[PDB]
Amino acid sequence: NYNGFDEHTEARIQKLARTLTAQSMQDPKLDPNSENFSSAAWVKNMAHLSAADPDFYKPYSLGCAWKNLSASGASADVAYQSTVVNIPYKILKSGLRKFQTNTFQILKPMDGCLNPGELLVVLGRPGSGCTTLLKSISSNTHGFDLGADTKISYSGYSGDDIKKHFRGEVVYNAEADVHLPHLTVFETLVTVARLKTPQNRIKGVDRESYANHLAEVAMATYGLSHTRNTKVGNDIVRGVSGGERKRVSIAEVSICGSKFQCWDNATRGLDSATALEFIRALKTQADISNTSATVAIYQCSQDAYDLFNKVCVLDDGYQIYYGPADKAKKYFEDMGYVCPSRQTTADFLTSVTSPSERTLNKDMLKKGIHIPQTPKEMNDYWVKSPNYKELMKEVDQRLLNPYTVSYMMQVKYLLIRNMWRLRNNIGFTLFMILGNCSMALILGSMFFKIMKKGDTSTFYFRGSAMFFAILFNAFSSLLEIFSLYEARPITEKHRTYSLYHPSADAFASVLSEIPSKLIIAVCFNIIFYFLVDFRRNGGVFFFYLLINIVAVFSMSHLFRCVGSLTKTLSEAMVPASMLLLALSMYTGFAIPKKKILRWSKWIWYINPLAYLFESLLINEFHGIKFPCAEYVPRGPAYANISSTESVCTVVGAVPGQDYVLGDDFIRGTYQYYHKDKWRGFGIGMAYVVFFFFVYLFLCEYNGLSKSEAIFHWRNLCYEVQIKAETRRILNNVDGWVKPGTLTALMGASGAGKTTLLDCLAERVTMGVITGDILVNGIPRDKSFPRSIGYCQQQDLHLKTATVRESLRFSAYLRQPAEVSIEEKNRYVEEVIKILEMEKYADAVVGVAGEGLNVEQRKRLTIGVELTAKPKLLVFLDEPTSGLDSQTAWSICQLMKKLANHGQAILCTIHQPSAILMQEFDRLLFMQRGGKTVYFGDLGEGCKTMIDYFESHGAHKCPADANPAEWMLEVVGAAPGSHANQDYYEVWRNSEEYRAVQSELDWMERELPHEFSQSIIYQTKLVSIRLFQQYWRSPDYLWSKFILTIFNQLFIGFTFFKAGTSLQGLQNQMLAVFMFTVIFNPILQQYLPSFVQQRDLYEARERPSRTFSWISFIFAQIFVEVPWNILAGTIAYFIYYYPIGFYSNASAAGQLHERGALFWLFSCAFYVYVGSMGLLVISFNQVAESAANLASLLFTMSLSFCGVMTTPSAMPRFWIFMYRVSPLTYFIQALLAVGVANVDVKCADYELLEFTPPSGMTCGQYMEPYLQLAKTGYLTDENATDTCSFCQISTTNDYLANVNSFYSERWRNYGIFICYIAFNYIAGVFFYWLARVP
Repeated sequence: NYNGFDEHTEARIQKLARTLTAQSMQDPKLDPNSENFSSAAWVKNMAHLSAADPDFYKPYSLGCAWKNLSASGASADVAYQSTVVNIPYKILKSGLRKFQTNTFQILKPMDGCLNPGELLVVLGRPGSGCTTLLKSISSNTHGFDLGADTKISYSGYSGDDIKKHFRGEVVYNAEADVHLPHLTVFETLVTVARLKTPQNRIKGVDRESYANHLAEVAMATYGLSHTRNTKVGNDIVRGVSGGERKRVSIAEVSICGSKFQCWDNATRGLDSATALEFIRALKTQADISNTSATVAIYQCSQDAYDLFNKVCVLDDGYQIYYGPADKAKKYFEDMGYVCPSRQTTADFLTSVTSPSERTLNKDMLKKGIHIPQTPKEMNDYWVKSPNYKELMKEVDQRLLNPYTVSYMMQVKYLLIRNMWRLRNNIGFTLFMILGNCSMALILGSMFFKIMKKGDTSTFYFRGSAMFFAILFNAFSSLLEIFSLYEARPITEKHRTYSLYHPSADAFASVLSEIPSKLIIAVCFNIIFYFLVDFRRNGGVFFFYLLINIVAVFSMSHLFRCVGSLTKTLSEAMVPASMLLLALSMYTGFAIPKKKILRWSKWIWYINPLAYLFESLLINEFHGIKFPCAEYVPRGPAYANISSTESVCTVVGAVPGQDYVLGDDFIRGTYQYYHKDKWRGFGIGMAYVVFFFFVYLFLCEYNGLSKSEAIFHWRNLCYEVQIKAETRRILNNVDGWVKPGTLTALMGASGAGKTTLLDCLAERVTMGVITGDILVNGIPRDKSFPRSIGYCQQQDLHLKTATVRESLRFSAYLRQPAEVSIEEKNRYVEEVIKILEMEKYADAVVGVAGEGLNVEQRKRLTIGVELTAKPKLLVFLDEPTSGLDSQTAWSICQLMKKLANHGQAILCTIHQPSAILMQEFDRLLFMQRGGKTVYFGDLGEGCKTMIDYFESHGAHKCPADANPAEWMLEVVGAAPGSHANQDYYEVWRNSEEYRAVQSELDWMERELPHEFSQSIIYQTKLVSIRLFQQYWRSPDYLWSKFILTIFNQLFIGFTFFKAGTSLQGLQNQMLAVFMFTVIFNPILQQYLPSFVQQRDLYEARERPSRTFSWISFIFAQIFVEVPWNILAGTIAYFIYYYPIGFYSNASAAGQLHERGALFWLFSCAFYVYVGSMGLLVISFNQVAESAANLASLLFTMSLSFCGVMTTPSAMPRFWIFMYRVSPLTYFIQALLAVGVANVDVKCADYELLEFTPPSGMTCGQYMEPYLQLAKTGYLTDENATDTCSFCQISTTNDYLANVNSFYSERWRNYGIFICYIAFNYIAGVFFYWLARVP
């Protein structure tokens, strides 16, 4: 723990400075190695060194003065929920409003002044203008505006000045938690130290040594020298604890040299012991570096108050007082109020602003002197006060009169920072490397057999292999986007400091990743190029590798620009998906350049992958001769042939050749001419450089039912095994609760405050409880956990349901079944009134940022347990934890009211202020380890407990000390307590224990279907809720529908009426191939909803018995399907017709059946997508691991689909996979239903031509072949000089080669339905095994 620059820090700093001086070897008030050295002088001299550079105007120290400060904000107009149907009109009205006044006053006129070195604390209730004031005085005026009369002067330099020249000397920190988790503390501080050394004014020590020493000192001063090698961490990453983490921010901003500061919500979620240390460290900064700071805090302990110089009290956006810290209480007592005996000064100052907690001075009322009682009157009285007449003088007397290190080093140090990040989180990088190695080794094998021959039968596979290689190279980098969004908040923080250019951060992010790219592009490419058996020449292999490197760089730098514009990955999934489809579809292989329609050619002319693939193929085919495989006239009857009487079944063939010159094949099919070898590299570099610079530019510039059971427990014991076998956490605890009483349960950092609720509430999961808990003198049973409420300490609700819906849902599912839905509603009205929330019953629960504020959410969570008509206790857990004083008192009053009505309550409590304590009728206090110390009436003013403890030997209590902490100091439980005896034994022997035991003995003479609803009703209600939750989530549904209506329509139109030529049939097959790649975006969009609702269920709904898991999972299934079916129907309508399938359907006369079945497949595919996305998340904690697994399975299924490589060419092993994947059946059925039963039309360049033998027509020459094989047609039969031949007479002969059939469409449909069903069933089973206890 920390003591505020005690002798230890001085010793450590002297040691470090001695080390610095010794290492430098190549007045005595300053020298490490002399006598009477003083650390403060040394640290202050380093500070001045950092500040007073000869050629910098940076001021020595900044105060602040402000008179008539006035802030107003945009009007709070009415709002409404953004249902899926409302978001269009809402978008329209908002856009019109922005394209083409109404305001409100937030801060009424204020004055003030703050001097170098002082500390200012801005007190006030929530929503009283604290944040607005803090932002105003630091010139961060965004979201509002300052009135014209305002005037601010930072000790000489107007507000506009520091915006132009000294930003960095004025800081604002809404929160001190933003830190990059995976570095160590030293690695977090030393980089900032390096960035800030005045590089031109150090002598006799190298740059790095001075930076290391400055970081070491900056750790030592703020008591962090024991976390030198721990990760800073976050909520989910283990590291330094909360207080230490918040002190890291002060150390960082100390090195950064900010002279003025502001901290808005500084001490969130810090106990009284840690907030004090944080404030003390801030005081040390103000003491040493001569800064000045202002902190706005809630629950300011008296100890933390004594350190502050000045206090600013706010109310309803006014100013009540602003003067020295210790004179505030006297001024407020002279005002007319009286501070109760035990109330702390800060709580007193805050409470006076709340009508209910005040205590007027009766003497003044009796004599008839006006006492202000509303904030306006208080402001008037203050303005009339002499304190203001002094403050105006102290104001007027002040109001009457770029990056340290050059750009290259800003890049260098950030690059090293990124390398450290990688080294501390190396598992993420090895995942990528191993994944790409595995993908290469797998998808290479798939080609391993066919390629060996090298004949003209592998041309299509030589195309597909390049397709896979170029895609899996280009898109292997996108995993780096996560580390961009992770590091954006920290870069935004460091921008506020004049620390480094954002361009520098981006430039370092580009470079730091290069090693991973040039490891993957070597391993993957070597493996793949070896396996697929391309040309062995090294002089072409190196060019292939170069082209892949350029492709990966190009796409990496394009998607960095895409990820820069959008706020978060959730935003980027849609536009990134659309751009990915555009770039991967127009690569020049799915649709060859010859067949691209006019309206989309330009897309091919601006696609870098198109040119790179062109270069790859020109390289791979140019100037190499492939021997033939099969000539078009075949069979024994053709045993005699002249060279000119035969040709190859391939595009570029020439009659009389023993081979085909690959140059001619690429010319014939794709129109790539060998003179275009380097165009691809040239354009690739242009795109890389251009999009890199665009990336940099963008980053630079952008009534209640009574209780009836006297619940009591005796001899209760608790034991666990995890840390050690058979150790005891509750040791013979005993007590009771009587209806109509409010009992509290306090304990130290030791005793199980919580564990004694969970053992009682039957909510523990492990261990053994000994002894008996009794209800009416007989043990609890299976029915118990439905008769007790339990208000979690947290507040977690479905963010789309409104308060009345949240209440009524639980009312329905928890209350007994025999009450009609009419009565439960009047009971919900009872509950709404008794909690006094009738004004906002119809608000949206939302999240903390935009919705119900914390007090309202805690009122709600209590509401949800009353509405279940529990008959036994209503347990709570630390209801006041996290709440400021005023809302804590409000909740305490609510609990007292519920207790008065007749509802028993047993509530844990943590650090309650002295005023709250009186409200709890009883108490149960426990020591380190579950030993009970006290159990009895708390008495009036806590006298009864103080009497007991003082009677048995405890040191007396001060007349104004807080009892709730006094007793914590009486017996252990406090740092350095040293209790004078064991208070467990005194209780064991006391009279009170005898009375309690006698009562329980008399208590044992007092004695004289695990889910309320069925499964069907639970599923009905939960499904209705989940429907309301998809609805009211416009983002999900619309980013689903527009994504589909683009991807499908784009794919449909690019192949608009592809025809029925051989290339046409291949293009239609690929079109059915790109129909499916929409799997991943839709699955990833769907996943978060399930995660949200499952997290709510397993946390709150499961233990409380609200509904059974079966009903939850069936709600998921029964709701996700009706949306996917609609999406599939839309996709069918926009996809089936443009590409021309219906025209094929009419010819065969089967339009109705071939349309209905196609629609059924377009529905089944989306239902399958939903089911697969449910299965993969059934057994995963996180959405991202589920997305990873789903993408991997989809890639594996799609690669072996029999379309990228036909199953004949597949190696022997992988045949099994080609049979078990579902997409093979899907493609076989859909393509067949598309293009079956129609005649083929070979084009002008497809047709094979040659000469017939002399003295016979073409028909007679060819006819025997047209019997040895049973398909093909001749454009002419009476020709004599030459003929033209087309191997395929009907598409039903092409499909058979693709291994699809039109007679097997319904069977494939049946198998696909079977796969959907299996996915759902296995999802349910894996949920039952991986999550249900």
